[PDB]
Amino acid sequence: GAAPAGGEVRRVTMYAERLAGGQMGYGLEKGKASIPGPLIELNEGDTLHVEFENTMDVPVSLHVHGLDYEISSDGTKQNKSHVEPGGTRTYTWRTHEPGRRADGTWRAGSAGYWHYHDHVVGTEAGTGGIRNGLYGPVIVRRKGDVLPDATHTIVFNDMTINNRPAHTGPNFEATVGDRVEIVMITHGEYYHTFHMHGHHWADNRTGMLTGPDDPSQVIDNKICGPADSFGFQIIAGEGVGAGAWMYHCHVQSHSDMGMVGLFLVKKPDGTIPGYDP
Amino acid sequence: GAAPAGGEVRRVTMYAERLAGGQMGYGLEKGKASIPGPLIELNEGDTLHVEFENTMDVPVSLHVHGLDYEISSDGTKQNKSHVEPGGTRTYTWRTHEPGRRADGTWRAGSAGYWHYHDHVVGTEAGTGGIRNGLYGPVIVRRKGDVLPDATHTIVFNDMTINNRPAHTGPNFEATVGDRVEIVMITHGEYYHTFHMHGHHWADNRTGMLTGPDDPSQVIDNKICGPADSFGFQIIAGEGVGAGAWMYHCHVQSHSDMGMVGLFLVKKPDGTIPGYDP
Amino acid sequence: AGAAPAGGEVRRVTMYAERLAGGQMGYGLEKGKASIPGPLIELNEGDTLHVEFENTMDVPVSLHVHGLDYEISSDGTKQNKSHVEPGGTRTYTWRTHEPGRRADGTWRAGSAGYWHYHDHVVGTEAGTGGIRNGLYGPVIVRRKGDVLPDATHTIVFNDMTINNRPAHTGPNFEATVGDRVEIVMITHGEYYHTFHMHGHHWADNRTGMLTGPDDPSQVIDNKICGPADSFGFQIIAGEGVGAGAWMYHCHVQSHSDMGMVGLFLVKKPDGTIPGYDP
Ligand SMILES: [Cu+2]
Ligand SMILES: [Cu+2]
Ligand SMILES: [Cu+2]
Ligand SMILES: [Cu+2]
Ligand SMILES: [Cu+2]
Ligand SMILES: [Cu+2]
Ligand SMILES: [Cu+2]
Ligand SMILES: [Cu+2]
Ligand SMILES: [Cu+2]
Ligand SMILES: [Cu+2]
Ligand SMILES: [Cu+2]
Ligand SMILES: [Cu+2]
Repeated sequence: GAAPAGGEVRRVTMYAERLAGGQMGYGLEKGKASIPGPLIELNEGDTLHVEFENTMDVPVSLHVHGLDYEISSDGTKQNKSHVEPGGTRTYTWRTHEPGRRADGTWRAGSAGYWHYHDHVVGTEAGTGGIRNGLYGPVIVRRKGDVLPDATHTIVFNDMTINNRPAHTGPNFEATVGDRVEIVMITHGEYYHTFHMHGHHWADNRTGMLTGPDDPSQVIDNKICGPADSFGFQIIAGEGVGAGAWMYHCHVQSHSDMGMVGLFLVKKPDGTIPGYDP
Repeated sequence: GAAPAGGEVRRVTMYAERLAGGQMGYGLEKGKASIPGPLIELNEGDTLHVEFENTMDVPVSLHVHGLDYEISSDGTKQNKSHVEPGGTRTYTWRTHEPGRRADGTWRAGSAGYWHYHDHVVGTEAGTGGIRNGLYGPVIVRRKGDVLPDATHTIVFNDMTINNRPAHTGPNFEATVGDRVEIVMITHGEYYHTFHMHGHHWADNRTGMLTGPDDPSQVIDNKICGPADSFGFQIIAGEGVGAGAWMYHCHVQSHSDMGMVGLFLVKKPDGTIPGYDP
Repeated sequence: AGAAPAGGEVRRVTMYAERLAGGQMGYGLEKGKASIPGPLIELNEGDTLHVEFENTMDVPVSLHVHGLDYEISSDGTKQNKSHVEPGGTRTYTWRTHEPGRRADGTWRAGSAGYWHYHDHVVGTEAGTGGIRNGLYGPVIVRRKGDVLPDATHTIVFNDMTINNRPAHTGPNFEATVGDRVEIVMITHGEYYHTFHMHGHHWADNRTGMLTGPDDPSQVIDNKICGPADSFGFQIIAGEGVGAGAWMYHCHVQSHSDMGMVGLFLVKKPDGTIPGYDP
């Protein structure tokens, strides 16, 4: 199962809302904001019009990485493209396919693992908004990219995973053989290293080698810093079997302070050998 | 147009000089030192003889990354390849084309985005010299590489850009459609993440995909540490239009403290929409 | 030195965890010969390795590997009850596989790469104390046809140390001009680092050398790394640069200043190293 060629013009509503404990999040439905924000998926060539509403009492913005946007959708104070309290704005994201330019150079397409976040809450860099939870994933697919059975987003935000209390995962479940996609985003002040037990991926656009000629390093550990994003697909349990497979930041004190979760890979009967919570 | 094949013997004079406020810099002519130092450009195969003079009252050196040099041009005190106050020395850098070794393996060429810096001021690692401004860019081009309309060098040195006071850019100007080359160098104590608004590049040698078979990740954000260097070319405003396009370190406190500048992309008439200083 | 053959052998080795002087701990293949870093394990894709492991210490220890195939019983974690109690024995099994085309039409990557093993239970359930103490080592998995080196050297940036050594004590490595030298670079602990070698450069890809004229990988001499990262490469000693005492170091300025530096001593065939004067 593979992504089709893109070129659809899509529309969605998005809201920025306050959540419990001083947090803030994005959502597609009023009153249902989440941290991380909703996953937005596009095929190269698609256009997305985000009909955005700020329900909070502070100005907020939406800034996206990687995609094509004009200055009016930059989402910064510099370009007066933030949204006043209670205000509305349509942010527009475009994407393009790769292709040969007339001068013979190759223009890269938009495809990749990307993300969106606030750029105006607290500081002109969005330090408050990002700390509070205003971030989410974007995936742009190229025609023919393999589609996963499930997608999970892991954000290292300062010393938290997904703004959760320490030592609370999140955990993600799969069955042996599932094609599982991970989107990995980092935000805030610190560098991290992301590691998965029992699984590995290629350090390239899709996380999978294109074939026998792709020299990309195969890895299970990767250094990342604020606003980095990457992603990959794995076959759950491939060559290793079912089990509670931990993922964690590998900076030692970060793991000791709770930047750890479980990739729970189940047998067909739904059980997980050796896992006794 | 495009870079030709190299193989010329080139020469330049270089001086290390004190600048205002305890700073130090390299320059090609006496009294003309700059931070960053002068851009050196070579084609693979070229040899460069750097006729160097230390005009300061403390020893200094010149050490280069990536290029070929004999141990006598290492630029360290350990083999006495530094330059005493008032002294002169010729440092020689060579470069080579790619090609197959007699052992059957492929030898990479010298081409890339590189840099030179001091190795003896303050400590035998050059900590004081680098802090003071003794660093600059070197580009080595491969035959057939596309040539840019302009080149700009951005150095994250500790918590400054190009040793400038916080919140002073620098800014760079272009017109929509210009082919703009960025050289990005990091120095000092801290990791950083370089981000550009409105533009992106391939994480490979040139910043441009070689064609449809290149699997390199396309990015707009990249983690870097002391002495890392990379570069890329972008088409100014491609798919996004004119405007003041922010670049910054994405480590949140670094952006907030002033590691931010503007890529000012003008319409053909010279105006920048939505921008007034 | 030739090229790696196709794998598929079942191999066995004894490994011991032992205390070393000064609160340290290391792995070894023979009792009383533990080292930091631990012994280099080399496998060809398809090989299986049974590590007959014995913990000779008075505290629990484990063995956890990156990159290779292992079942949950060889995870080497307390949460999977695959640690080794004091005085205990356990067989840890690592498997490896070749690349190939899957049933779903996609390409499955092989196990080949520069990997590493380390403790996961000493001090904390992340192995923080064991890693600090020295319980880490390299493991290389080769693909059929990979070029073999004349020598392999392992450089571990563990916190503010290289290979747990006292500051300003190297290590140094020797080669002759033209030798094919393999470096395995591992990082552990709390800090990011940047590894730099004077006079030498490599491709930022699986093997450290470009596969040919179509490989677009960046060529570098400086690389940022963080805890549990591993990479490796092969260089031709002195290629285009000649003999000399070629420094390698972390390029984070305070780290170099505190002594995270060593020497790659490249000699001419007659043994000379121009200008070397320690
Ligand atoms: Cu920004
Ligand atoms: Cu972390
Ligand atoms: Cu692991
Ligand atoms: Cu951003
Ligand atoms: Cu150095
Ligand atoms: Cu920074
Ligand atoms: Cu941005
Ligand atoms: Cu350097
Ligand atoms: Cu672990
Ligand atoms: Cu370091
Ligand atoms: Cu150097
Ligand atoms: Cu690990």
